[PDB]
Amino acid sequence: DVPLTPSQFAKAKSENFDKKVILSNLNKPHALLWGPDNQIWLTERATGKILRVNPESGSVKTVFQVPEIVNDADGQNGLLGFAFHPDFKNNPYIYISGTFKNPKSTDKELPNQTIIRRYTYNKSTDTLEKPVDLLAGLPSSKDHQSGRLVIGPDQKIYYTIGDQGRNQLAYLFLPNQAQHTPTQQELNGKDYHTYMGKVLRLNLDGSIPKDNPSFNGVVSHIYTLGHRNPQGLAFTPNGKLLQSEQGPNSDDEINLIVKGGNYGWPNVAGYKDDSGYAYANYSAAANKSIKDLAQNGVKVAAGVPVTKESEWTGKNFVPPLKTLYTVQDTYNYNDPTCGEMTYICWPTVAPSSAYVYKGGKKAITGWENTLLVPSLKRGVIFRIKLDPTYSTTYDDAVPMFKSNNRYRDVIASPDGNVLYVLTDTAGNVQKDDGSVTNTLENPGSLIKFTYK
Amino acid sequence: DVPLTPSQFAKAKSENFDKKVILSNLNKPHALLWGPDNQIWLTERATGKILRVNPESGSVKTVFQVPEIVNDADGQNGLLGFAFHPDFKNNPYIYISGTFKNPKSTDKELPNQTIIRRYTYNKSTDTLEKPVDLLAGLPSSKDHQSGRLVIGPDQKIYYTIGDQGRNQLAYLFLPNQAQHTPTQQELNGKDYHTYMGKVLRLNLDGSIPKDNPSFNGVVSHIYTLGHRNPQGLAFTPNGKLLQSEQGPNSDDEINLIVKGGNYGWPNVAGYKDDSGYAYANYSAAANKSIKDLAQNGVKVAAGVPVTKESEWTGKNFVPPLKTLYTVQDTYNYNDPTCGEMTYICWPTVAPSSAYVYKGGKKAITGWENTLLVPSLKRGVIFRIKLDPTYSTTYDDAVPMFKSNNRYRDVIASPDGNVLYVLTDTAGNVQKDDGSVTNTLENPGSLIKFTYK
Ligand SMILES: O=C(O)c1cc(C(=O)O)c(-c2[nH]c(C(=O)O)cc2C(=O)O)c(C(=O)O)n1
Ligand SMILES: O=C(O)c1cc(C(=O)O)c(-c2[nH]c(C(=O)O)cc2C(=O)O)c(C(=O)O)n1
Ligand SMILES: [Ca+2]
Ligand SMILES: [Ca+2]
Ligand SMILES: [Ca+2]
Ligand SMILES: [Ca+2]
Ligand SMILES: [Ca+2]
Ligand SMILES: [Ca+2]
Ligand SMILES: [Li+]
Ligand SMILES: [Li+]
Repeated sequence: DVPLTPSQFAKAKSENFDKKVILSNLNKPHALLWGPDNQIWLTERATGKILRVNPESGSVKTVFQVPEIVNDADGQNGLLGFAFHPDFKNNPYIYISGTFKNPKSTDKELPNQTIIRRYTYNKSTDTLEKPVDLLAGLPSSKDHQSGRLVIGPDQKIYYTIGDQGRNQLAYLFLPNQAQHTPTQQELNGKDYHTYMGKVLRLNLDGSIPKDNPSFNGVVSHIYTLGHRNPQGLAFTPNGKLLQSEQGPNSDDEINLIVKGGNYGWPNVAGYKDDSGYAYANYSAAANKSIKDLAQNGVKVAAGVPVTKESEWTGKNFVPPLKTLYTVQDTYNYNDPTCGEMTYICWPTVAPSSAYVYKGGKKAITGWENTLLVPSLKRGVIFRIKLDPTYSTTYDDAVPMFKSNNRYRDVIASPDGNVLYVLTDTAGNVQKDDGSVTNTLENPGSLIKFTYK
Repeated sequence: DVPLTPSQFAKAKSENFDKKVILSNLNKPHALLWGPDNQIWLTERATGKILRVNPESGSVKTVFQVPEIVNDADGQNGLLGFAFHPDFKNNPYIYISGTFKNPKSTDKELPNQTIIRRYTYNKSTDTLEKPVDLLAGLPSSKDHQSGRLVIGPDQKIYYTIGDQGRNQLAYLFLPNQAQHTPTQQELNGKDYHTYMGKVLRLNLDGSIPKDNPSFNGVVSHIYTLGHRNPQGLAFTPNGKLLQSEQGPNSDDEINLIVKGGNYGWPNVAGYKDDSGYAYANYSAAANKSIKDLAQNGVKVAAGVPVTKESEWTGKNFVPPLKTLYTVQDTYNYNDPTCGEMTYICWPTVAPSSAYVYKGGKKAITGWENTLLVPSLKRGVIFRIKLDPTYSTTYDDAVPMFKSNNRYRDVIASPDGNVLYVLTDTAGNVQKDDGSVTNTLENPGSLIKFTYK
């Protein structure tokens, strides 16, 4: 899609909802879920706390704090995945992922791993216990961790794991592994370094499903590959798997996740269109003193090999359902009209989640078959319509709830007339006038929006 | 997708197949089908003949000649749709569409109508009889008739009817009706003027299915709207409906046809990307002497209103699964290489059909879940892989069978190792070196390609 302008974002104020801030100054609140007890459960990524919030009183209880979660103040690591077992009344399990020290690493510079872990909820003591590591030794870094964890209708865990930030910023010269897949020898050794930029599908005990797709002759936990930072993952009522993903300077994506698909990253951003992005592989640069011009690969410094999207030899490439947004090669990624933090005007929205709106007895008019996609950078939540079979999007991503907030997650109440949203505690967001602020209106908040 | 170069088309010679001409004396052969008698049935668009060819021996019989078919030598009209009833042994019906004079028209700029008609096949005399008009008074013109007629798994007729060529060439100043839908009064009066640029879904008697979608508050025969020239329509084994469509100077499309969808034409070519196309509505130019610069709306003469794709207020807009091809605004539609016909270098392929390859006992390796899309202008048949659920394309459209021929239709044998192709009698095609020829290697032929 074509970017919206600052004025188009500014007017999306959702006057048809009442806003009530339930809590603020949460410590990097990250995921929220409607609990089996009809309370709001949310995670604090930085502290590893799992909080249960009564939405009417805002009363909070720290149900559990995941011990030894590792979080860096300037990082996206910490407590990430969070899901309830779908049959919680008979299987009172919570599944998480998080960043933990990796004792198998003596290197003090990539010191952590990601672990997918199950806890058991004890209703008598109202806490979590009996941890079981389901899958350990997963990559970890400060960037592009993703970590959305959902349980599918097939009773498998689906887990997004980002590309770790390779090929940008602090990890510029590390080779991006989104396209790489494990050999059998690596699987035998539990060497999961290729589990970057993937959607994994795991049995509930963490084992590899025998019916997972094959990539390069090997079935692993990988379900799909070629992702950058896939923070959103949600099943539709008819069993399809929708996803949102953050692109680089362009081409955030809404994807339909299909078994064995290749979502193209880093070779392809968005559509395979050679439009506004090319793959500049800094790990293959002539030397490490080269600078990233940060022009999305369209213009690069000498010495970094660039591959057009159309030059990539890909297999099973799956294009996005929708890009937020796609631009042409003439696009100026250094456009100063937004101010001197030019990225704010980049044709992206930084989607942080993806939520399938299920309606209910108070369903919001017109919202059938919608996907809600919060935006960190634009301070909106997008509503994306699909057809009733969830086979295509209809029309464009409609912005809602414009504010100076980095929206991090969204759910709806069972009745469907109330949305609950998390916001980041700190960061930059685009103001109504298009410029950047790091003054967030509701830092680290749980907000409810009630349809009038 | 990004256009292939002439060199990339030239190399797609399919040396792994043996070519044999079965019939070489056909006049404007248009559709071909594998019939319920395991013979190949094909139509001749201008003569109205329906021929049956024995695939083993190549003997051919004219089964029927549809009387009073109207065809213009400079036109795409004539005998178009052609399908068998799916339970032919018990319901020996053939369904056609064709151009016939409209005695309710009293001028000869648009003197004809399209009629969807059923015939009963008489096996004892090997002919068609008992014509029944199922839907008459449909639009007709010389351009963009489409007319693919298939019977879906739901036992309904699906019929593509193009946009009649409005807003280009001889029909430049007629308002394109692809977005227009009938009022209840028009519909009740059998006024089908809005049945342009549509996929229709009809009951087998021509009536309106009670579960057809609604557009603008009216349930009509329209199933989808917003099409330009949808020449290909084919159901997949799991009941999805794939389509190919000719775009203007760009953005031929492979579409997934979803009930009630709006495929965007003429406001949107391909993706809603504002890239390489804009909608210049010549019918809205006050000055009817204005010239069409034929730069895809990106460059226009003074006096024609232009709407960007992103400026359209659309409902239920469904983007294509694949474009052949999309280019940026900097693209030069007058780039020399094709001579006085710079339009053969246009980033399109002119798809003429869409065929779901079903494999079989001798299925071609790697062709699982492919859609075969013949190209008129490039003299290739594209192979487009989809995932096993036919939810997305995988990778790119792979050209095959490069020759100086305008490929008009394709089917495969039941075992899957033979492809049968029709070629146009006349027209332009791109040569290996990228230039244009109107010397076709196999004018008006039925050809078979057998995997080696
Ligand atoms: O403008 C853009 O494209 C853009 C903007 C942001 C933004 O939010 O400011 C981000 C981002 N996402 C997270 C996150 O926690 O998900 C953190 C950051 C960050 O830059 O600090 C990204 C990206 O990571 O791709 N792209
Ligand atoms: O280069 C392009 O875009 C292009 C090329 C052709 C071509 O075949 O040469 C056509 C076309 N299609 C048919 C048909 O029978 O379907 C007839 C013609 C014609 O030009 O006479 C179209 C189009 O009608 O969009 N576009
Ligand atoms: Ca980004
Ligand atoms: Ca992608
Ligand atoms: Ca791209
Ligand atoms: Ca065309
Ligand atoms: Ca379209
Ligand atoms: Ca377009
Ligand atoms: Li590796
Ligand atoms: Li009308």
